[PDB]
Amino acid sequence: MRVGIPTETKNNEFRVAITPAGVAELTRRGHEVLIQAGAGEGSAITDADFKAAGAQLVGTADQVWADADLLLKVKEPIAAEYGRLRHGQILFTFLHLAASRACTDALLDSGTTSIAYETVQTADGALPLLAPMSEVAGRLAAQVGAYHLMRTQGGRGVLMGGVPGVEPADVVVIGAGTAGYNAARIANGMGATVTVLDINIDKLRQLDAEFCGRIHTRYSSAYELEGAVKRADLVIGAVLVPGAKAPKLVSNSLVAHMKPGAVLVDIAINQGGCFEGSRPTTYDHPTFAVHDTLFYCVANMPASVPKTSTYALTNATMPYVLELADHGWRAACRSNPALAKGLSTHEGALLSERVATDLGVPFTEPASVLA
Amino acid sequence: MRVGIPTETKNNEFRVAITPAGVAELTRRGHEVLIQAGAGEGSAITDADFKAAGAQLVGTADQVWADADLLLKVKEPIAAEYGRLRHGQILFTFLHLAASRACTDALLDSGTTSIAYETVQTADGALPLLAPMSEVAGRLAAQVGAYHLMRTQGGRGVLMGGVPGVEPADVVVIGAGTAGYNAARIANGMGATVTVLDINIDKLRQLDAEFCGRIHTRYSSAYELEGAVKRADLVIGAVLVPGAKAPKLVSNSLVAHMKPGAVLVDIAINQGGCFEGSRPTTYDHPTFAVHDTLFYCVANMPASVPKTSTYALTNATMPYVLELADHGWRAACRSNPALAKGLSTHEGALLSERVATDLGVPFTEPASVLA
Amino acid sequence: MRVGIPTETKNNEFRVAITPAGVAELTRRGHEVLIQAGAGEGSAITDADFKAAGAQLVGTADQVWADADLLLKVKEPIAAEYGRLRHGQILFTFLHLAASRACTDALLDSGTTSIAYETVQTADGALPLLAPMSEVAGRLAAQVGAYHLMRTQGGRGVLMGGVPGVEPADVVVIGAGTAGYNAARIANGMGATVTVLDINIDKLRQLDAEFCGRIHTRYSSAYELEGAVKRADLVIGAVLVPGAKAPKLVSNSLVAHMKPGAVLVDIAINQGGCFEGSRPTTYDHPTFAVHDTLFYCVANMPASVPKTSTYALTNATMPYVLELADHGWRAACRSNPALAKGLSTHEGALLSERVATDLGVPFTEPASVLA
Amino acid sequence: MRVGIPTETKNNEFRVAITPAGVAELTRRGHEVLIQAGAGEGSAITDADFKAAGAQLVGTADQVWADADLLLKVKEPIAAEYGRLRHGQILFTFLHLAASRACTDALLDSGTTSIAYETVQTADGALPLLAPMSEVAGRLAAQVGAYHLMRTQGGRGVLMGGVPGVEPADVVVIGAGTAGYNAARIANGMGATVTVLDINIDKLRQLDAEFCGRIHTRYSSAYELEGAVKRADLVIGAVLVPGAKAPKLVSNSLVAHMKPGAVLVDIAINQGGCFEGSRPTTYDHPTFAVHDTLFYCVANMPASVPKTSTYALTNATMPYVLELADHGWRAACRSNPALAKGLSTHEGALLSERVATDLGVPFTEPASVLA
Ligand SMILES: NC(=O)C1=CN([C@@H]2O[C@H](COP(=O)(O)OP(=O)(O)OC[C@H]3O[C@@H](n4cnc5c(N)ncnc54)[C@H](O)[C@@H]3O)[C@@H](O)[C@H]2O)C=CC1
Ligand SMILES: NC(=O)C1=CN([C@@H]2O[C@H](COP(=O)(O)OP(=O)(O)OC[C@H]3O[C@@H](n4cnc5c(N)ncnc54)[C@H](O)[C@@H]3O)[C@@H](O)[C@H]2O)C=CC1
Ligand SMILES: NC(=O)C1=CN([C@@H]2O[C@H](COP(=O)(O)OP(=O)(O)OC[C@H]3O[C@@H](n4cnc5c(N)ncnc54)[C@H](O)[C@@H]3O)[C@@H](O)[C@H]2O)C=CC1
Ligand SMILES: NC(=O)C1=CN([C@@H]2O[C@H](COP(=O)(O)OP(=O)(O)OC[C@H]3O[C@@H](n4cnc5c(N)ncnc54)[C@H](O)[C@@H]3O)[C@@H](O)[C@H]2O)C=CC1
Repeated sequence: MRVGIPTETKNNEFRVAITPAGVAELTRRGHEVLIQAGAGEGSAITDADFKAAGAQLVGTADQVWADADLLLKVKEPIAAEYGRLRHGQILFTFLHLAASRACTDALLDSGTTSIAYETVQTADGALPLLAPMSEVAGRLAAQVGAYHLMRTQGGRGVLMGGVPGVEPADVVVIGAGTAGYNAARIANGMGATVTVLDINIDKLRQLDAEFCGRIHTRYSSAYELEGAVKRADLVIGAVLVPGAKAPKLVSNSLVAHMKPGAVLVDIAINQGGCFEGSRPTTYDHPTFAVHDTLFYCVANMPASVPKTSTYALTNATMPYVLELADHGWRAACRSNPALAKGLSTHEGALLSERVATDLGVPFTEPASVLA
Repeated sequence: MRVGIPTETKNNEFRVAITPAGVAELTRRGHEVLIQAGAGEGSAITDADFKAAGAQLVGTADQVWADADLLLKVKEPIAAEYGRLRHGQILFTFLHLAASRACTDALLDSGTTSIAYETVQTADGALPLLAPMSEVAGRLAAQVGAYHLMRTQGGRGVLMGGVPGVEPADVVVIGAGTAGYNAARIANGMGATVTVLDINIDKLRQLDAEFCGRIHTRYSSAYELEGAVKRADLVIGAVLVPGAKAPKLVSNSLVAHMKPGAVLVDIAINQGGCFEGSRPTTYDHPTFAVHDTLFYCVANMPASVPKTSTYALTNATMPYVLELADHGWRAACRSNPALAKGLSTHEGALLSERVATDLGVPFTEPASVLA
Repeated sequence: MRVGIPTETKNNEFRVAITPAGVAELTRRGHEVLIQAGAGEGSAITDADFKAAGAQLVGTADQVWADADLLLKVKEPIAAEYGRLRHGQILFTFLHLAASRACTDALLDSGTTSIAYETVQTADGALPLLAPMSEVAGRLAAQVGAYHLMRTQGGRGVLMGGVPGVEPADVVVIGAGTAGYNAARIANGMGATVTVLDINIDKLRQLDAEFCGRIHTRYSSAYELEGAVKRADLVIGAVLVPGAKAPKLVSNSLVAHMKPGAVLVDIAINQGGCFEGSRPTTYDHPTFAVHDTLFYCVANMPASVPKTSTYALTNATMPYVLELADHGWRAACRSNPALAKGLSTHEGALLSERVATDLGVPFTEPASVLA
Repeated sequence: MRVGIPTETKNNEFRVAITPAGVAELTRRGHEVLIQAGAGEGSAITDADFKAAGAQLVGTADQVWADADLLLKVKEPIAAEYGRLRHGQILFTFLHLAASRACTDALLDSGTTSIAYETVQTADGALPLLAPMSEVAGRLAAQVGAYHLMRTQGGRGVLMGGVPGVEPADVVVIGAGTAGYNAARIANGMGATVTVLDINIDKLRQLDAEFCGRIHTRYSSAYELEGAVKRADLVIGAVLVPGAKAPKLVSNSLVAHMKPGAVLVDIAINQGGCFEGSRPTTYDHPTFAVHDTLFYCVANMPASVPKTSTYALTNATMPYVLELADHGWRAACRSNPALAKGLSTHEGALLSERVATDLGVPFTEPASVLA
């Protein structure tokens, strides 16, 4: 089949959905790869590098979309991409539908087959394609939090790890999953006092073991959450129920009680945000004021470190890309229950139950379109 | 005596040279404290907080300078402050004269007694007043380096500590002193691969012990330095001979061989900078391009975290402030050889030998004006 | 000469001032060793073990004191021992005179040569004979603090290191010296949140390095001390100016603001105690209430672990014992400036300056009785 | 339904089975909560705090028992509570029936529905309601062991972590589960030399990884066990087969070979004890001599740190409490196989197989009374 990779068009989205090695593996298996010129330049993969690997370098975005049977993107389609979505085409990318009705509508109306990176889930309930992006996001969250805590950035003017004799930043991380563990670890590495909350005690028990008590763990009860946030120089929001709109855990009213110049980073923004006052920002304009605090809500965080994130992503996605290309979406999903869990849309039907309940929209069973 | 503390006027300089507790201790010992209104507002010390402690809150900068017997600043005097410097007044602040002729000339022409925070040196050769600022600078260097390595900041687009399976940033720190140790430690905390160079093997042996080999140490030979730099995603410049103009260790020619998008942070900028292509920058305009790299050269780095740095600084300086105010500069310097080593100017005479050799200007013996 | 070691008679004092190996080394050098029967039974050194090594096992305490030229004790003489002190005898033991007038008076009236373990001081200002006892005391402080924080002991009923999800004990250690470093280290080992204060920034910088920021360090300003204490579940008092009465750093008024059931351990009790409400307690009756808190003030803490402390002590003291016995106090002190600094009393003369100022009693120069 | 929480009456039992937040969540779901006055005072939850949350504060224990449909306790019923057990009432608490026939008899004769915290078991075989109590018990075991090792407590008089130059305590932990891992970790934190034995090599492999070899691991063969114990200053007994009477692993005969003053802490005492010579003690009288050793056998260890343990417990139990209250025991157990595994007694029938074999008493299948 034809596998197409367009240039990413989201704000400051420098990643790409495939690397030369993946292009070379596709063409070894007798597949046709088409790639928009420049598509990899943000990740420092040239058109030449792609050409060498076996790719057909095309001049226009509209051509890739129209030709490609399997389409590989990093981010969700945006407004100007809605007109590109076809029928009988397989879209494989991050989707975050629970967070956007306007996007979900487009995939349904065009009737395209779509599977979502972020809902591919292995038997043990782990999400192996979101994982490395959560990894990148958690780590960015800490340094980005550190940076915006500088007075010069409008923030409070506390240094992350203090210096001997002078107290370090107080960091609160909500969620002990991949993103939250990774944020806590970097922030702790910067010398910050870190507290992680979660409703899953096992997650905290893991964190208690790994850092031998150096990262504080609190059960995410209303009482403990409120107290932590009221105290925090920096709050990082990192919760998730797989493929569901984030719950609202930090109210605007709570934010009014916070230290002036506190920074809040809502990693969960891509799935709705878990702060009441969050709204999607972009790398160009990353922050906005709420009360006396600074909010940071970039939905494509990994985008600023494409050398790292492009390879982190594609290391994980390729085995799944190969199976789609080799066997087609129906057979691939039939042979892989983890791939199947990612099925989002097919011919005007929404195949995720969770996303159907969050949007208030008709759900149809996945196993029903797999026979 | 009268002890005056003006508002800082350097770019984004949010620090102050005294805190309430210091004001309170001065007034217990029967001293008169005068403070420019707003002088502490950047460090979140109100005029009221200062009032409460025993300070006379004055409306203008020109009055403090004119009244104050002992004058306490954080940074060196700048152009618009040159007209404030008097005779028979003691100036106590960061000076960095080896790096500025125009500043040094002003102190000599005004005929003012000046001691420099950064050349106060104990018996073991440590600089206990520079120390905490080096601590803050080192730690800022790492996070600031992390931030500017993001593609969105023009940098290379590598994440500091990578993510599992994908290589972390390569960080090279030149100098194993206070700043460099602290830079290495935060950088290493962020998951970066860190290499520290120094011409003092002892310093590296300390670093090798503390992190049990996790921070790489290389003897700063021409060979090892050039190889480290050529390989680095981020170079942090942190060298010092006490009170002397920095040596030029990284040539512009070397920088041309570096990875495009590499960031270079010259902590040593305040003492001339140890990169050949360095020039003083500010928090407003922190970075300039040199070849295909990005340079960061802020001479007052600690300014962005006054909540941390103001207290770090004043924790250290007060015991010395008290001795100056209690006994006057001549007796204080006679009783404290560590205070003495800070003597810079008195009545048109330059009293530091090193600063005299770096500027090519007449040196006069300190012990000669102390009798 | 004759070297005598009495049984310790202080409350629960299970230590002894010599071990078999030390007895054996004394007798090799042609010295006569006399030891009160049972003197080592608390440290599990039998009369037989002592016999075997070369000691004359004597039946009574009064005989040892009367015969012995050099007398080796662990603790200071107590009331019933005051009648034992002779002229021309060298007493070598812990003294803590700055804290007891009635003890100091006894040494002056008896006219005895006395050197104090705890004021023997090397060139770098370290106290190598107090050191290991501070080590034992610091480590005891943490576990003893842990134990008395249990509700069943009257304390607050918080567990030292919490458990995942639930906050650990908040421990505040005042002083970053030997005792305080060791207290902080064990406490932190137990999972407690530890904060160390000190007026010597260097000491905190060492602590910040060693535990890589995991033990919090605060500069011991009035502001920071009061805030730490008000917050602490357990405060450990560990300050010292060599051989001087402890300064009073925690007032009774402050203690009234503390969490009910907080425990306070004043390691410094032996030198006066650094808590205002402290008074010497014993192992039998270790704790008294002050306000809604519980105080622990045992002046001979190491006594409860003689198997550890006896050898810790004697490991350190022997080289000094040998020099005393070999050359006599006058020649030994002339050849060792570190031994010299321990001189306390000789023939009715108080030879420590600091102890003279704390007691308000006539001081006489050490070097004057060494010629 | 009515959910009742009596005051705990066991020796020094300061915990409570519910906290305000849990009371508030129950009353939100339309349930009636009754709480014996004073029931929470040991955990510092006032009657007022409970009232505010929505609880009906009742004066007497007999009323709660009689009214409550779901009854929440921390510990097992004791002699004076046997007369309180009703029919058609759900008891939810720690039970430890394999260890007490007299208790098991009462639940059977009264015919009460009972589920046990300690046998609630998730699919992966983990016991999530015992877990946090094992956590608390392990950590207490180490400090309690440290304390009783002091000479003054009758113990051997070795300090846990020694001091430089002098050997630390030798600690042997039998069982690498939750309690044993937590004991080893605290003891290691105190500087003790720790050895953990287990018949499950994976458990030891986990411990070998976490502490990177610093905690010694030995396969719990007869040979290795004997040798460790013979050498130990402190032995902590921490084994378990879920809901079964502990195996006897340390014979009285072995104890005769041990160092005099050695302390043995049998955490497993609540399930019979794994030391041959153990017998239930209480916080009032915690220890008894066996041979030349000191045994410590408190069955309600977590009781002395109720601030920690009450919240540790209820954090875990509440989700299960809510399900019982919402749906009743039959439906709740039907929807939750982990809840179901806790079923102990119903209408005169013993529903645990393990407890039936240990007691030698008729077992009846759980699934049989769930239809
Ligand atoms: N902005 C960006 O560029 C990126 C955002 N993300 C987002 O980060 C979020 C976290 O992702 P992961 O860490 O992989 O998920 P995860 O499942 O690894 O972690 C989420 C954790 O939050 C906890 N949690 C759920 N509900 C909670 C509540 N009410 N209170 C407290 N804790 C709660 C869960 O127990 C879970 O462990 C996701 O929403 C993901 O979409 C991920 C990558 C990049
Ligand atoms: N930008 C800012 O805001 C601040 C800048 N600084 C600057 O940071 C610099 C370093 O300060 P500290 O770490 O306190 O000094 P330090 O003395 O602690 O460390 C400097 C180290 O550089 C080493 N060094 C000297 N010559 C060298 C050579 N040719 N090659 C390799 N290594 C060499 C020395 O051996 C020494 O260990 C100073 O120039 C200081 O003024 C300090 C504080 C703030
Ligand atoms: N109860 C017992 O059985 C024992 C008690 N001790 C006592 O422990 C105390 C501490 O001993 P070490 O740790 O060896 O002394 P050290 O000299 O190692 O440490 C004392 C520390 O307290 C600091 N300090 C002094 N004044 C201060 C102030 N105003 N505020 C804050 N910090 C201040 C010093 O800078 C020093 O670092 C001594 O009084 C000693 O006699 C020692 C052994 C046993
Ligand atoms: N006294 C108190 O207050 C408390 C007592 N406990 C008791 O602590 C005990 C341990 O509990 P957990 O650590 O949660 O159980 P666990 O299952 O986490 O740990 C027990 C470990 O012992 C090992 N083991 C079993 N048989 C063995 C044998 N013959 N030789 C060597 N190792 C063996 C198992 O492999 C298991 O890993 C339980 O009996 C529990 O009831 C728990 C909490 C409080």
